Amino acid sequence: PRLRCTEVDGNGNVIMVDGELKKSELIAKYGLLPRDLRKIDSSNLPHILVRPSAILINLLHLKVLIKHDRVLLFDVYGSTSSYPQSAFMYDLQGKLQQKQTGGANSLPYEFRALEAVLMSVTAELEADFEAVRDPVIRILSELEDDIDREKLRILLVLSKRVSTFEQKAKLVRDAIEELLEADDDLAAMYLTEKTHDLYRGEDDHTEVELLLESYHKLCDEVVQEASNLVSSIRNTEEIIRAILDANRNSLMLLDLKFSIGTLGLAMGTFLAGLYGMNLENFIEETNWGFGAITGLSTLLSLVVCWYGLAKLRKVQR
Amino acid sequence: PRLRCTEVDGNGNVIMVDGELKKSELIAKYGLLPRDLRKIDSSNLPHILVRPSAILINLLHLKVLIKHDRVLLFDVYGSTSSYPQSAFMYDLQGKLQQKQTGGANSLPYEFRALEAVLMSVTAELEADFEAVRDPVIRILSELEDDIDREKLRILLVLSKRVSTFEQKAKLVRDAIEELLEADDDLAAMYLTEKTHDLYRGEDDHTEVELLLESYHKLCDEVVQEASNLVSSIRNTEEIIRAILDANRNSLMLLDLKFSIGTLGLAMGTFLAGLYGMNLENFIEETNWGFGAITGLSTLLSLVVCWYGLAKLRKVQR
Amino acid sequence: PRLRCTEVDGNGNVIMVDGELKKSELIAKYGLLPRDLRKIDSSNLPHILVRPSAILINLLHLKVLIKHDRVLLFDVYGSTSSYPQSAFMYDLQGKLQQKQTGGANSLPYEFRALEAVLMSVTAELEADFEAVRDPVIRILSELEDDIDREKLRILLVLSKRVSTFEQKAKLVRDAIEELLEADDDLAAMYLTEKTHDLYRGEDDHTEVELLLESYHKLCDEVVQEASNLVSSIRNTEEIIRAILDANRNSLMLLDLKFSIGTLGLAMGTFLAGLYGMNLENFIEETNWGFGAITGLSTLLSLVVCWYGLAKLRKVQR
Amino acid sequence: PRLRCTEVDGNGNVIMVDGELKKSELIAKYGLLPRDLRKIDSSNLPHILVRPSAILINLLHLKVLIKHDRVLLFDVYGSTSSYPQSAFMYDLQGKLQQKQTGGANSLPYEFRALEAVLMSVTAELEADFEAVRDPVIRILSELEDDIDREKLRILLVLSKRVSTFEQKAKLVRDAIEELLEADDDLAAMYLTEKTHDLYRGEDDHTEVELLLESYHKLCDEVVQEASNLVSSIRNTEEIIRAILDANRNSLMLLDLKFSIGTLGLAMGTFLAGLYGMNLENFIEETNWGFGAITGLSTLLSLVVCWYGLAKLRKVQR
Amino acid sequence: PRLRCTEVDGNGNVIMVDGELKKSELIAKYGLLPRDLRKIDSSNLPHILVRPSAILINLLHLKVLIKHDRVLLFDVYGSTSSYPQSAFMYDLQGKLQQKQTGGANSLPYEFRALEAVLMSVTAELEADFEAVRDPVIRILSELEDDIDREKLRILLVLSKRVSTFEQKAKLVRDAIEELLEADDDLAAMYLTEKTHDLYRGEDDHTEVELLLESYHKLCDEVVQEASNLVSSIRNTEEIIRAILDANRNSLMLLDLKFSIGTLGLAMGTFLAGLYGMNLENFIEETNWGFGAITGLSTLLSLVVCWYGLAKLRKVQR
Ligand SMILES: [Mg+2]
Ligand SMILES: [Mg+2]
Ligand SMILES: [Mg+2]
Ligand SMILES: [Mg+2]
Ligand SMILES: [Mg+2]
Ligand SMILES: [Mg+2]
Ligand SMILES: [Mg+2]
Ligand SMILES: [Mg+2]
Ligand SMILES: [Mg+2]
Ligand SMILES: [Mg+2]
Ligand SMILES: [Mg+2]
Ligand SMILES: [Mg+2]
Ligand SMILES: [Mg+2]
Ligand SMILES: [Mg+2]
Ligand SMILES: [Mg+2]
Ligand SMILES: [Mg+2]
Ligand SMILES: [Mg+2]
Ligand SMILES: [Mg+2]
Ligand SMILES: [Mg+2]
Ligand SMILES: [Mg+2]
Ligand SMILES: [Mg+2]
Ligand SMILES: [Mg+2]
Ligand SMILES: [Mg+2]
Ligand SMILES: [Mg+2]
Repeated sequence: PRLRCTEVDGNGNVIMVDGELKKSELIAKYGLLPRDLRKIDSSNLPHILVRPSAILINLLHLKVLIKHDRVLLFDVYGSTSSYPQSAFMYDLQGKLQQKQTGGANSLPYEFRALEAVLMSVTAELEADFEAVRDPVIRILSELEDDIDREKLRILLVLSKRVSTFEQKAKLVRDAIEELLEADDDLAAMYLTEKTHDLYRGEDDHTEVELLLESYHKLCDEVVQEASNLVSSIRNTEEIIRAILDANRNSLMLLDLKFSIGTLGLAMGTFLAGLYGMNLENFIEETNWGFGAITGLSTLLSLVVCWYGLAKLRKVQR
Repeated sequence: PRLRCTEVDGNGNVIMVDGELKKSELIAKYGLLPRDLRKIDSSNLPHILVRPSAILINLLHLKVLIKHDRVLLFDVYGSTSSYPQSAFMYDLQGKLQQKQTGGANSLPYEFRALEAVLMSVTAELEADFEAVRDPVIRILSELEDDIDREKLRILLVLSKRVSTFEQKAKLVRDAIEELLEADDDLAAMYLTEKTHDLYRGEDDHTEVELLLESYHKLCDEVVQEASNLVSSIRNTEEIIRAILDANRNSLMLLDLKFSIGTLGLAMGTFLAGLYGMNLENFIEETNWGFGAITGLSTLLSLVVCWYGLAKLRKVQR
Repeated sequence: PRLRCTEVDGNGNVIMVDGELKKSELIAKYGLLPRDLRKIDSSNLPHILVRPSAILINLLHLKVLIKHDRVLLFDVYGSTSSYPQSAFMYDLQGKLQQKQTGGANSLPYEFRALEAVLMSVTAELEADFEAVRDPVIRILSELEDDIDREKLRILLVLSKRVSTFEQKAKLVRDAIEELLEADDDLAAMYLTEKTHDLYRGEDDHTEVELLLESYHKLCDEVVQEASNLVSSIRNTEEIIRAILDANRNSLMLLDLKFSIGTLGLAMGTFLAGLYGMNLENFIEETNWGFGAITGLSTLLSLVVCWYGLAKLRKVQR
Repeated sequence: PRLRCTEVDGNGNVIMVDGELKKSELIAKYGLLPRDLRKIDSSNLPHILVRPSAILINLLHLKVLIKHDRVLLFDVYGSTSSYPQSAFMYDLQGKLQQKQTGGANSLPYEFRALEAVLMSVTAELEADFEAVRDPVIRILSELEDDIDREKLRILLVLSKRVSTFEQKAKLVRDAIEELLEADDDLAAMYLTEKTHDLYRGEDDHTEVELLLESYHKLCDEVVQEASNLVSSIRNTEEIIRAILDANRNSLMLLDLKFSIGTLGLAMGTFLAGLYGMNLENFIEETNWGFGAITGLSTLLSLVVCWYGLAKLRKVQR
Repeated sequence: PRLRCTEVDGNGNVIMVDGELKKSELIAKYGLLPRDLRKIDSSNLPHILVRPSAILINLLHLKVLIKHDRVLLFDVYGSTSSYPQSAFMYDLQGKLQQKQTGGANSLPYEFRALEAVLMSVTAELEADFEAVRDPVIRILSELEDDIDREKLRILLVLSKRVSTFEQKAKLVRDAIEELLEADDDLAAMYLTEKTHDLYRGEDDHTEVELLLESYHKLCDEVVQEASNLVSSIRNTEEIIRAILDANRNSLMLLDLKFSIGTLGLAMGTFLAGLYGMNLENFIEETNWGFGAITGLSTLLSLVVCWYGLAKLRKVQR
């Protein structure tokens, strides 16, 4: 029933750092509906909701409520502001307290807040992609030559992480594109003009459209890069899978030569041991039996080995 | 020709728990068509049908007919109300008998019933996902290190279940989105106003659209989670498939050393048994033949083993 | 140039069972075009064509021409009516000869014929799915435990059949959806009103739309069931493919123990046969050489076997 | 700068067979643009372009320019008319020189030319599919039982050809559908009426739409057939891939029995050769040592073989 | 804060080759927005942006700003103009300084610049495809017969390159199609007319649409060619993967014959060595024991080899 909240007024000055806010006041004086509170509490789906007097943004690490005179950043009650959140808060305060008075390119409060939010989200996405891209190239280069046991596990660890990052980037891009495809939602975001009884209409929304298209393309570029990386990983895996079976056949063929050699040696040993029996061979007292038998055994071994090698060469041809 | 029916009147009071209803009365006094009855009897396709005076909802475990003054929950004649059905009935009764009189955020009878129906469906989907997600992480962690025989069967059992749950969630999300994409269907659901000769029109349907979008996003989140889980399972399977062939080559290479050792031993044994024949060797009575022959056999075995090992190292290089 | 035709007049009475019809009369007095005849002769693509005074339906086993006062069922000249065709004809005759006069839910001749056609097509699709689904579960259950040679062939026979049935169901669903997406085609199917100089218009087509949506959903359900079955088959195949390689490694590892045993036996036999040569061993007349040599050979065999087993355990670790 | 051209005037009479035409006259007196000439020279992408006074068709083997009073068929300067081109020219001449005067179903010059072009393209596509379909069934039937070396190469040759034909058919179907999806392009093809200061408008294009839909469906049917064939090929490949590993395990298991037999024989031979040493065995002069030792060796061989077989049966269980 | 810039005035004369330009002047006097500068600095996503008074093009190697009287080509500050950039600049200068005065087919300054830009991009894409296509056919032809170790690595190197080129071509085609799908963007590109207080409107954009469609189709053709090449590579890989396992079984079966031969030789050697023991055989002094024992051993070896071969033939059947 409580949330940690940081509040900024219309002058860009922080009046609350890590205060506690009851979700009842959100319905009371912020134009929200009772059914939207459960989206604020716990939701990992990036989205942008346009209300008659407020804008709700849930993008990765940012949960923001933007009005024409106030900005709220909320999160779980028990927590502390992270470094990206502090950097975003500093940038938003600096951009809001500019108090500039330009000409044609002047932007209101809510658009200046949305621009900072989108820039922070895009910067975080780019940083995450740069942090995740580095090990993949190294492990692919290491797997180019040899295939070990632990490198496959490293590739397994990296592939799912890359796929999850690509899915998150696609979700953010689709969340932006969904808002980019509604004319009434684009027209209803002019909160400053609605406070002066001025309504824009569903056909004059150039500024917000131009603001959103740039970040849409920025997210699309990272999505394409992640898709290319995934395709490269898939190709490398599909090639090494066949490389394994290609290099196994070398050992499979090498074993047969040793098998043929053992067969020839056994064939020679059979005839060598035939004459070792305690029987009558009729040539025991001769002076030529030993050399003749040795030569016959050697010739038989050689011819059987040659026949085996010839048959192997014919088969493998 | 009979169905089990639970009835709630316009005051939120239950007047029938598990009564029997003939399908003829549905056509008689509920604004249904004769061809829709077969959808009520047996259908596993989630859908929402908008009639001039009634709304038909078939979502998983809920078969509901909603009017401006009555609510019916129907199912097969021979059955009993389940725990989710009883919880949904209790929640619907509690929300209907509130008798609240709000301001701008007041909702009619049919919208209050539809909100409870959608909340029950989303809660059941979330519970099913939480129940199905747990074993997958454990079996993936167990398969990270070693690959057994039964763990693959467990993964087979879990994968099809996860895919079926993802398909069911996608079907529910698409059923909601189909209703979200029709302006006339959205405009025709204002049943309370049509009883006072007041018609809304195809351009003023803000309340029902805002009601439906939240549950659409709630279903989309679970769909994305299931898709991520399926992708992780696929990556793990594709990696272990190559891990098997990677670890087989170690034994394939280890066998060749034993083969070379056996070949060397056979080569030595051939010469050892050559001198065991009952023939004339001319060095039987000498005092140096035994050691010389033993040394020659040992040297031949050693050199053939060394040549085999060198050839194996050259091949595997 | 001839077709087998069955004709039903406006009163639901059959006047021709298996007559012969020349395709020229179709252009002469049925409002067809010369280029459509080739679709009637031989075409396996389900479609529905709307003409200014006729409707042409080609759905699986039905080739029907529907007018406001006549119904034709045509097929190849040399053939006989099948059992599904006879059942469809009986149902159509029974529904047409009802001569009922209802109130708000009264339907004209062409709509009553189209409803029967769609019901017959959906019933045949459901029967085909029920006939094709049964063997798949049994063969998957049989393949859950053991993988034989003929069961894989049975799975091969069943998979292509299931895929073809799913493709046919998707084609029928898309053929229905194509007609459901044209306002002018929906408006031009009111053939009865066009005979009284009454034209409906592209914005009042509630009856035919409601009639078609039910059968569209009926086909979609069978499509989803077939898709689920295909996914289950794919998962089972992808799991058994890895099960094979998982169970091969057991025999691959078991062979090495026998190899080590043979190596140890050969090592022992070498020393056993070294002392069998007809040379001077200097310990032939002693009373301790035999036992000493036997013990040395046994110890050498045991230690080499132990070293081989230890190396195998270290490698497989 | 030159093309081979065949010209037909408005009366259906050929005045040029294989003449030479400079591409400058196409811009001069045919309503083409300078940037379109490069599409006429060399392009393998089927397309239909609608000009204010001409129609350009590039479909497979046909490069045609159609006007309200003239038809041109062009190709590379150095070439000769093929048999399909000659058949198309004969059919077009025969259809143009009919000089028929019908009633409601009368078609102008350009529509009569387009109908012949589309019929020729569809006939050629059907002939190509019929020529490519035949060997696939035979090779699949041959691979159903046994898997050889050359049959896999034949399947490799056929699969890419089938995929390329399917891609070409899909490209033709998409080229037709692109023209079918533009109202202004459909309205601008009434070249005959534009010569009498009569303009049709983007809402009256029934004739050309009905003409194009038939050939669109004709191409879609062949696309579906090719897709079914590709799916069957994929299923057959995925099944034989597992059949190979299924039948390898039989030989893998059969080798172990021979290994156990060799181990038992070696175990027996070790004890047989232990008593062959030239040492003192103390039972040389007895009349029972020979049979006892033979029986002991045989029993040891039998028991070790039995233990090996039992262990193998336990492992394979 | 600086970029390398080449400038061309309205007469087609170059006044700056490799000058330095500060990005502030782009906002000052070129109609750009402060948020677009980061797209000019570093972006690999091809896009076309339409401004009220300028057009920004980022296509591969071209970063161009087009106005009604000036053309800028910009890139990183530290760099030099490449050969494609110089060729594009020469072609653009030649086309701009034509000073032609045509009739109906006259084009303004910005359209003449855009045509040259698109022609250069298409020519570079075609050249890249022609350079990348050649090695693939050769390596596929080499892999058709035999499968080596390095050829698989070459295929791995080529496959990812082909996929990346296909992705780049698809990105360029989609970038063109995105501009082709906006009526307001097409209408706002008439910069010359807007300088004379003449506005076109969202319904008269024939010239630019016809200009863009040709290059859209040109890119689509290369996309289709790349897709066909990728499909061929995938089919070849999937076939050689099974070819490997098909040819392994030949050696697997050949090893068993040698195993059976060794088993038979061992069986014969066992009986040959049984009679070599120093025991009483009772047939030592006979004149028939030697031949009888030799024949018995040979017959036993032959019968066991025959039984093994018969069992192998029965198993492999
Ligand atoms: Mg993952
Ligand atoms: Mg807009
Ligand atoms: Mg825009
Ligand atoms: Mg890629
Ligand atoms: Mg021996
Ligand atoms: Mg499943
Ligand atoms: Mg709306
Ligand atoms: Mg909305
Ligand atoms: Mg994912
Ligand atoms: Mg051996
Ligand atoms: Mg199939
Ligand atoms: Mg409608
Ligand atoms: Mg509807
Ligand atoms: Mg499924
Ligand atoms: Mg191919
Ligand atoms: Mg139309
Ligand atoms: Mg139509
Ligand atoms: Mg299929
Ligand atoms: Mg001896
Ligand atoms: Mg002796
Ligand atoms: Mg790649
Ligand atoms: Mg247009
Ligand atoms: Mg156009
Ligand atoms: Mg292809």
